[PDB]
Amino acid sequence: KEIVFGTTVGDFGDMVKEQIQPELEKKGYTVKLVEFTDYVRPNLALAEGELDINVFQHKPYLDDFKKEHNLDITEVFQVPTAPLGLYPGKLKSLEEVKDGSTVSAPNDPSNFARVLVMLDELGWIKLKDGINPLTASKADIAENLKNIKIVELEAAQLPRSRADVDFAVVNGNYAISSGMKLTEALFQEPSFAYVNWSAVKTADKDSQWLKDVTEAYNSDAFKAYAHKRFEGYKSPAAW
Ligand code: MET
Repeated sequence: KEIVFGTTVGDFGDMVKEQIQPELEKKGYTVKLVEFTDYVRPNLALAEGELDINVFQHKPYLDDFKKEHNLDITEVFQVPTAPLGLYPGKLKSLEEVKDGSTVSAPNDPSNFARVLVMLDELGWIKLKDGINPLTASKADIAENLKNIKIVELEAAQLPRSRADVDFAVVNGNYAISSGMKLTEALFQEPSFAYVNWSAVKTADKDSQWLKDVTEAYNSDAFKAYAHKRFEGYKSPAAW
């Protein structure tokens, strides 16, 4: 049986090629990997049938996308994830913020919400009490304490937005594939609500191949591999 994986390019793809694929092949499976540079296509390819499983998103994004596009897909298990971080842009230290400082952020809703929550924790802005952090939007800002100019861009353009803004909040997969290091972040999201999940069409939730893939991502072997290959990543809660 052939298992077709869809992942964003870089780390999640490497997990498959370097570790998961060889493990599944020892069980007779032929594995195919399709890598994407964007966040939009994977879930569509999954629902269409082109992919049997994808690994590139967190639950809030999945939930948002599924609803918006009415797709019968669901999460299965979590994977080691590169954490979200606020990195040095033109300014190199949090201490250097000032009135009007610019901060770049991804512009899709589920990820943008994360930037606002991070700015609230830094005390740069103040979010209204009782709002859903998962859906925080500009309308949820009670006071822009430091008059921060939040610059929004397509998620993939964040690493290089650093040349044009004081600070840049970059998604981990893009930070890593752009030559950035997690240790370079000035502040990292403390939350664990965004550790990424693999997704599949609901129809395959109980399949045998998915059971094999699932244990391949949770064996001691994988855990050892992950510990040395992806230092600094947030681990699946189940671990
Ligand atoms: C498509 S949702 C964003 C996924 C990305 N790997 C992150 O954890 O920030």
